[PDB]
Amino acid sequence: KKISGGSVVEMQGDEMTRIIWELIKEKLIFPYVELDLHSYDLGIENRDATNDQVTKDAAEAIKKHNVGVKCATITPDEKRVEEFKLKQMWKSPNGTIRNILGGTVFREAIICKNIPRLVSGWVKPIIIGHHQYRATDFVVPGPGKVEITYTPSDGTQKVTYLVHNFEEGGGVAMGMYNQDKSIEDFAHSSFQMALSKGWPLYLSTKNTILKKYDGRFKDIFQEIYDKQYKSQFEAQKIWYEHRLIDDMVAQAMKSEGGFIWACKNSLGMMTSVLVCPDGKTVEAEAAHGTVTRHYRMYQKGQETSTNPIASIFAWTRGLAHRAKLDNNKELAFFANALEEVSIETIEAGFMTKDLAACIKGLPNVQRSDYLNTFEFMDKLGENLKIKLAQAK
Amino acid sequence: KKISGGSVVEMQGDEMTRIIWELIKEKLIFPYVELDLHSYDLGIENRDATNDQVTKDAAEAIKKHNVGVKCATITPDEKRVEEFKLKQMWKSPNGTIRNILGGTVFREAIICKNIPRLVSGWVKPIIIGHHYRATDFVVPGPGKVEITYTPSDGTQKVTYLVHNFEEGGGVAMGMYNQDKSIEDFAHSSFQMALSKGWPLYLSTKNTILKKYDGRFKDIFQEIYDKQYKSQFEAQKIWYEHRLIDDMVAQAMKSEGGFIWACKNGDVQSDSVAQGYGSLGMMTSVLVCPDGKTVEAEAAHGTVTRHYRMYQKGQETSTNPIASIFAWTRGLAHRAKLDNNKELAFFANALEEVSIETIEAGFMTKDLAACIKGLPNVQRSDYLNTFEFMDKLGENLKIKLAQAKLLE
Ligand SMILES: NC(=O)c1ccc[n+]([C@@H]2O[C@H](COP(=O)([O-])OP(=O)(O)OC[C@H]3O[C@@H](n4cnc5c(N)ncnc54)[C@H](OP(=O)(O)O)[C@@H]3O)[C@@H](O)[C@H]2O)c1
Ligand SMILES: NC(=O)c1ccc[n+]([C@@H]2O[C@H](COP(=O)([O-])OP(=O)(O)OC[C@H]3O[C@@H](n4cnc5c(N)ncnc54)[C@H](OP(=O)(O)O)[C@@H]3O)[C@@H](O)[C@H]2O)c1
Ligand SMILES: N#Cc1ccnc(N2C(=O)CC[C@H]2C(=O)N(c2cncc(F)c2)[C@H](C(=O)NC2CC(F)(F)C2)c2ccccc2Cl)c1
Repeated sequence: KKISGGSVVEMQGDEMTRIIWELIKEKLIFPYVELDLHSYDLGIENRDATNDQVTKDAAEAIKKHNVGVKCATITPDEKRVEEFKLKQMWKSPNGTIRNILGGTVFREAIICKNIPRLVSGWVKPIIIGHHQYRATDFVVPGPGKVEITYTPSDGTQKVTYLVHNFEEGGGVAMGMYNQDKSIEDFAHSSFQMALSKGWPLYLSTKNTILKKYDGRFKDIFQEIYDKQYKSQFEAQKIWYEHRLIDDMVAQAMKSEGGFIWACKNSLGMMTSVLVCPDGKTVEAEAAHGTVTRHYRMYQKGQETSTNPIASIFAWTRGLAHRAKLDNNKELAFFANALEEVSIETIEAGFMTKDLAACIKGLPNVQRSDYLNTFEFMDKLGENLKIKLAQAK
Repeated sequence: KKISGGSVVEMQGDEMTRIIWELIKEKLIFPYVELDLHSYDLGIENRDATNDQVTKDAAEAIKKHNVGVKCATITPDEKRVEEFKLKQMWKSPNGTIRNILGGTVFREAIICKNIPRLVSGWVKPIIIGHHYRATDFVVPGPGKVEITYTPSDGTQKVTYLVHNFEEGGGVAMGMYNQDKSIEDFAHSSFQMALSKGWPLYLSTKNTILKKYDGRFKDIFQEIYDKQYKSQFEAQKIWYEHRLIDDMVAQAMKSEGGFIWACKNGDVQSDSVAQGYGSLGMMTSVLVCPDGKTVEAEAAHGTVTRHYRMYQKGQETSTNPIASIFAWTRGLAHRAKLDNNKELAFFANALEEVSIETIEAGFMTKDLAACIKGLPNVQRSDYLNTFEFMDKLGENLKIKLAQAKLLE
């Protein structure tokens, strides 16, 4: 009798990540959880064959089922169009899914204490959140004034601001905007993420330079905090504070981690989760590529050692949310247990070649210092079997 | 006999940096180089007594003599206005000098093998450059925001819709860039790449901002193909445009040794500036588009905290590296302008002595803290401000004796 997992939208991907993704399901997920699985093949050949229809259907399935877990995919370039003889240079599946779903992206680096970090003092993870893409830019052919005007719907408080009077020559100009609703959705997603993980939240802004534009972000976060989150933040002993981007960077340099950083906006050790405005829909993926170099080694029968942590944490993050929506304690436990096993295995000295190279330096790595992809996956599977057995 | 260094504009500054600036001149520069020195005292008291006229004169002297070396100065605020009983809250000397000369600021680290950096694989520094002007306002309620271009030659006005706020309000802004500022940014970046002998990359988001960022990519490309391609090829270096996301990822896997000209989006640019263990290991060079005018300084402040201890007679341990490198990078540019081989060698030797002294285990407290962690540093792990300067002086004497073997 396995854990009833419920409805999960799964997206298969490309190259080396496609193989590790199958290994994750076969050795870590399917032996313990049964799912009403909505599988979508986002491999480049299948996106080409279906005229990218499979991507739009996967995005539609995440809207309906609320939980998506996605494998890394190829975003075609000129070189990829010739390799697969593609009909078109298809847009990024991540971009297509992101535009259909909307929300805030939270990036979380997975911390293993024996694996070096950018800043050595980082002991707890840092979560970066961000909601520009709709700016109106143009070329200014020569001298003349560029003005930006606001005309209210009634007509009454109309204002015209001089952006610049070009005099010596031309250049470029652009108008940018941010709707209140977008700032409020980002603020709510950030406060909720901070309470879910139990860490303080910091919003970074440049309000000393953009007093009006960034000033509105700061005020909206401060108002939303004082109105509906400070009582829950005080209860869990966490806080919200604004920081100037230059100040925030210096504070992160002297920090030990353990916070959410909201911005106005080893590689296999980071996840990206899209949290939709409805507070119910989530899409989790590994924040890395398809590992082409390792895939070429695999195609030549050579032994590979590819870090699967980010892809495992896409599964655990998705299953953790699926368990929270359904109130499934068994699933919530399984998701947390797989994350613990993944970190415990690496911290105990069992890791892939790339992690061993971070520690020793590539020229110093011996075969005995690491496990190949299959050996690491089997080591995790043995530790997971033990962790789950000692729970029942 | 001393080297004849030629014309240098020097600007004296404030607090701790003023103290070590004098030790550098006394112990490292003056015993070896004779200069036609144009010195301007940018001390806070002198700027107040001259009504900031010294700052404007220093900037005009840099324009005339092409080489400026600046000590850190106090940018006044309310506490400074009280402390010094200032007449006005004088503007930043760097802001006044930058406005007069123009140019792009390049920040470069000083690498030491035994001193940790953001990315361990970095062996050569990464030089990042940046060449307010934005018009932002709140949109209080529903309505239309439009941006308009009215040609001064009387031709038809062009209007672009920014956004129809159908419900509620928000914020909006207008930004601009002149073609001449973009051209100046490209010239300075190409000239900096050629001076250092490293490849140059321009990072934009031209995929999203097709006309705004595309103008940067296109101007850089056209200036490269017309007046820098052969000079770059002749040094085994090149210019390449890169999307900001590709660029931040290449810099994370590279060993350093490249110029990164970024149009901006400076979260990553700040992490590189503050990612070499200490503020004492970073220099900030203003490079003018003429390829002749330069102004170098430490990319840090006057070190007020250390200065208060100095006033009390307490021992201090202030890092002079960035201040030494403002002098050496200034002297290196002076040497290249005059084809002074003797001066070019001296500036090179002084940089190598500084790096070697630290690499041999002799350093200030901030560098010892980078190695052992601040709680674990003990007095015996470092040298005080004077001891380190005396050790650099001793080592410089030894290096110059070894160099006489070339002749
Ligand atoms: N998330 C996405 O769907 C996404 C985002 C961007 C790009 N892409 C696509 O990915 C394709 C291929 O990108 P890429 O080959 O540069 O892949 P990548 O995953 O970004 O990795 C580049 C290199 O870094 C190392 N590495 C990265 N992740 C690793 C991991 N998990 N475990 C071990 N080593 C890892 C490997 O080198 P070593 O052997 O030296 O360790 C690898 O060759 C592109 O065509 C692009 O369109 C996908
Ligand atoms: N370019 C310029 O002229 C410039 C730029 C910035 C600031 N300033 C001015 O400098 C004054 C003081 O500013 P600030 O204290 O905020 O910044 P700062 O002088 O850069 O000092 C901040 C801290 O950084 C460390 N530090 C910086 N340079 C160091 C060095 N050479 N050796 C050792 N440690 C060093 C010290 O850390 P610990 O305290 O931990 O020892 C120091 O207290 C202000 O009046 C400001 O306006 C001038
Ligand atoms: N807006 C915004 C915003 C805010 C914060 N982080 C980002 N980021 C990205 O866009 C991806 C990487 C990441 C980032 O810039 N960094 C970072 C990374 N991990 C964890 C953090 F808390 C930050 C920096 C970083 O990676 N610097 C290196 C890349 C480089 F610029 F070449 C040097 C970095 C490194 C070390 C100390 C502080 C900093 Cl901010 C964007």
